[PDB]
Amino acid sequence: ADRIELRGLTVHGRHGVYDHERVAGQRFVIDVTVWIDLAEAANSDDLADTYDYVRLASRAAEIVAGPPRKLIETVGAEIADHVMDDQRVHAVEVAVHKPQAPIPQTFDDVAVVIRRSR
Amino acid sequence: ADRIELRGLTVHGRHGVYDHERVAGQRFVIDVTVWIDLAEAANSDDLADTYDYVRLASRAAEIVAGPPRKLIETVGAEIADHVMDDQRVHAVEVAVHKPQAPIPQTFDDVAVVIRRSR
Amino acid sequence: ADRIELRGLTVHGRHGVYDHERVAGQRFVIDVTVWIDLAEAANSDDLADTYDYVRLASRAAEIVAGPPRKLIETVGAEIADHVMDDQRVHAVEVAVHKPQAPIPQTFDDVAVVIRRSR
Amino acid sequence: ADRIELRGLTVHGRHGVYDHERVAGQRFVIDVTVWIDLAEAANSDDLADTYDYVRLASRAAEIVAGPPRKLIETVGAEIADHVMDDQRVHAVEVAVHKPQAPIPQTFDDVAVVIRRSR
Amino acid sequence: ADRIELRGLTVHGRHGVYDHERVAGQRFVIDVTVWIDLAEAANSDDLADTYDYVRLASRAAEIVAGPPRKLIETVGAEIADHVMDDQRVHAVEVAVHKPQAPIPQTFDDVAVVIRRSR
Amino acid sequence: ADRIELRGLTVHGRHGVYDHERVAGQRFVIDVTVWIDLAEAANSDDLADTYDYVRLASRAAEIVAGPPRKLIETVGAEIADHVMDDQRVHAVEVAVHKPQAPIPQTFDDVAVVIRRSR
Amino acid sequence: ADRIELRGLTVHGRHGVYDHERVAGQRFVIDVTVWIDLAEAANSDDLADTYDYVRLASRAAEIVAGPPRKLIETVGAEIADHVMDDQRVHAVEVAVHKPQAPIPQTFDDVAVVIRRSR
Amino acid sequence: ADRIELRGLTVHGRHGVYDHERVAGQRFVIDVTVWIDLAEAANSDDLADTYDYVRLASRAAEIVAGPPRKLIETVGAEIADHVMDDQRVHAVEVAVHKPQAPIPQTFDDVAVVIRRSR
Ligand SMILES: Nc1nc2[nH]c(S)nc2c(=O)[nH]1
Ligand SMILES: Nc1nc2[nH]c(S)nc2c(=O)[nH]1
Ligand SMILES: Nc1nc2[nH]c(S)nc2c(=O)[nH]1
Ligand SMILES: Nc1nc2[nH]c(S)nc2c(=O)[nH]1
Ligand SMILES: Nc1nc2[nH]c(S)nc2c(=O)[nH]1
Ligand SMILES: Nc1nc2[nH]c(S)nc2c(=O)[nH]1
Ligand SMILES: Nc1nc2[nH]c(S)nc2c(=O)[nH]1
Ligand SMILES: Nc1nc2[nH]c(S)nc2c(=O)[nH]1
Repeated sequence: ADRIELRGLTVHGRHGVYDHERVAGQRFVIDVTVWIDLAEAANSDDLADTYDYVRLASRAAEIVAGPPRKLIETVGAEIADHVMDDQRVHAVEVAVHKPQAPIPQTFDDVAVVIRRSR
Repeated sequence: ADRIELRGLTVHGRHGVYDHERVAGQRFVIDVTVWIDLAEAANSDDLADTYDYVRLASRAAEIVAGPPRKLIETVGAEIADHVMDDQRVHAVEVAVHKPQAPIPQTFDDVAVVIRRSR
Repeated sequence: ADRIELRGLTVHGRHGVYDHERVAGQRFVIDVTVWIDLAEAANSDDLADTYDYVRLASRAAEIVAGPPRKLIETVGAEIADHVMDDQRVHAVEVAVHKPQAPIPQTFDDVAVVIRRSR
Repeated sequence: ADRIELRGLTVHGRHGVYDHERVAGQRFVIDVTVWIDLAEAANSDDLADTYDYVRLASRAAEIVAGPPRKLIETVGAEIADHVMDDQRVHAVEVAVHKPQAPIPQTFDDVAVVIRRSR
Repeated sequence: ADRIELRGLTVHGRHGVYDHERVAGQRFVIDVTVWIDLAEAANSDDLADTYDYVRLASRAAEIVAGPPRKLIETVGAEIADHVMDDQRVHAVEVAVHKPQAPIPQTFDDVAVVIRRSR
Repeated sequence: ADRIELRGLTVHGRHGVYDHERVAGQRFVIDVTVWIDLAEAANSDDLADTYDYVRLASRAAEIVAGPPRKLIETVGAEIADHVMDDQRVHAVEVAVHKPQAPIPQTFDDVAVVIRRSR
Repeated sequence: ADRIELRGLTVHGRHGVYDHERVAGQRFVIDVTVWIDLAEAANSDDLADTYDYVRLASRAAEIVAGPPRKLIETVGAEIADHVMDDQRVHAVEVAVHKPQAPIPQTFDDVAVVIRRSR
Repeated sequence: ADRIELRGLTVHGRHGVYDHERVAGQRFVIDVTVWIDLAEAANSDDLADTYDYVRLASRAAEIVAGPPRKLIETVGAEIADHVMDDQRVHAVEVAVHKPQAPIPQTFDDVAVVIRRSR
């Protein structure tokens, strides 16, 4: 099927298991992939016939910026829940990246990806 | 099966739902992936036996540069339509990236991917 | 000489010459370089003896997100003028990047750099 | 299902078939992908209900830093073995990258990916 | 199953449909992905029990550097043919990238991927 | 001092010493740096008081896409000479990159930088 | 003049002004530039006649990983002071990057550069 | 002033202090910068009136791939010394990067820069 892909949505947040993570918070990066039939929207060229990526980005960002979760799993589940509330969506993958996570090791990124589908 | 992959085709355009997007326009980036049997072309080493990526790039670019669509969904559908008119193609994915989209949030990219297959 | 370097401060703003740019705004990316003697701060290990990079980032961001200017020159000069209130500062160089500027050509970046010094 | 993705874990090691590789060693880069149901952890927001990426990174790094293997296949199998010892994990992919491998040719990366599943 | 991934193998060549491409030639970039069971090699830690990526890189590079093909399809088929001559290999994908291809448009990369499997 | 920095202007052209380079042409990448007093423009916020970066990009691109030169030195000098018609300009530095230049060695970039000043 | 350039030395540390930063620490990235006459070393091809970049990296890393400082200025000055014990060194410039610094704004990097010279 | 800039010339070599480095060798990356008056070449558009960047790349590569030196200082000085045979050259700066150098710390790059001038 077709898909809408949002990549690199960068939002300051305070999610974290440990107290020290919630004093000042850190950078979070969100990807969203939405599986949805896009044929109708190419016929109508009407935004109402697709899933608006402007609303998706603002909603995703507000969740990330909101009151902190312990787990990024829970942040990703809240974003995925939002996407599936649109009955046209077949499936969604939400990647919550925590690239500044406190890990004593040298690494590029750590993330969870929450998948949902009908 | 085999595939031809065009990546990062960068073309100025004016697509957009909102009037202000069509005054000066913005950068669009296209990826095309074509699924097609390539064994015959390796036997003949004859360009006529494969899907010419030179024609693909020019056709994709002309569509993107053409009169604006409201939706990038519609741009991607027009490119995908072109590819499937070649009876040898099994499937195609066209990614239309709108990395400068007007979104109040900080993000790397937003795109739609239009998939077609036999 | 000693310097403090802030790179890639990313802030949504509405600066621009043309009406179409004030509707939704666009991404701005700020670099600041501050020339300042840092020996005292290294001797004391006291934040008071250096220029706090948090103050540097937060104030520059407030300017960028604030009242729209027509020119990025004007934004850079405001940031630079405020930095030189700190009498310990020898010179400052503010780069205001407008990577999304509406230009019909394909390019990576456009920016102005404002310098001020004692 | 859901997944946890660790990327770019960078650890000095001495793995290698050839003696000269084990005198000083070289840079290794590890990716780990873990397939696991994350719904319960979003309900509880309890780290105990997910696979802790802090422990994963330290365990992966200790293996890579440990006494050398001849093959990076064997390093990847040891990491994958560790992940599957958690009964909640459905599958895992461990990529062991050896980007400095002694190869007379110019190349970006060489890696093995060890996959396991129930 | 498991896989060996070679990425970014960079080799000067002269492949091309058009005469002017074969006077001086251009940069080619090869990726190879090999699907093969790696469990035995982790048990033995014996290079003889896996597919040696040193030989793969040299063989791939020699093909690319060899007498020119008209099509990169044909270069990729020759590399893939080589890999499948090892009876242990389940499948292979060879990506031949021609990032400097003569295309009047602005683009990041163009490539063909030749897939083979048992 | 104050400057305007255009980076990565990307334009197809046919410059080159050898016949084979004039058949299809290749990618050129232009940087321009203009040294100019920007205080007045920041005071007035009037585009007329600075060097318009649109004029900078469009004119440089027209030169690059125009009559082929044998040397990139000649292209850079043309761009630089035209920029110094603006008497407010202290100096200009034009880098003409030829990233795709036919060289048998593997390299990232080759470029010439032309400077002019009062 | 002649110089030795170490870039991107990556070391976990616990420097920072705030208590929350000393709990788990964060990534620090060091650059060192050493101005030194290298003609003798090129004449002799003797490591003793130059500044050994292994000594440069290992000692800088030991400082970064060592007792936590409040300011990165203090870290940079320690590295620089120790480098100038070598009387052959004309000048040294140490950049201490704190890419993960807790700042509420979105930014790429923050760093201080300490310079010392005869 | 005017200059010619070659960046990222990539050549396998066997330079190094330690025996283990001469067995298989490693990647070296060369930059050359040549300060030279380019007005005449832009006037004539004659390759003879400038420094040919093909000669620059091919000769530097031959040195890098040639007899192994213990120090990268020695390699850089050889490249620089040969460049200054051209009496039109004001100065040259050769950077020899050893990105794969055996250092136990994690780092991006290590290099020496050799300068020569009239
Ligand atoms: N999978 C997972 N592991 C974690 N460890 C810590 S601390 N925080 C987390 C987290 O948010 N998710
Ligand atoms: N999916 C989608 N959403 C949009 N929102 C706006 S504005 N424009 C678009 C668009 O072109 N596609
Ligand atoms: N130097 C300069 N030129 C411009 N052209 C436009 S439009 N906007 C600008 C600008 O903000 N600065
Ligand atoms: N597949 C594979 N091939 C190799 N060649 C050498 S040397 N070392 C290796 C290795 O660790 N894995
Ligand atoms: N698919 C494909 N199309 C091409 N066009 C030209 S020219 N050369 C090629 C080629 O090698 N492969
Ligand atoms: N400096 C310089 N050298 C060249 N060699 C060739 S071919 N073309 C050029 C060129 O355009 N400039
Ligand atoms: N210049 C400077 N400013 C800072 N602000 C904080 S918090 N930490 C620092 C620091 O380490 N250096
Ligand atoms: N300056 C410098 N230091 C080194 N240490 C080793 S080992 N090799 C080198 C070298 O080639 N140059």
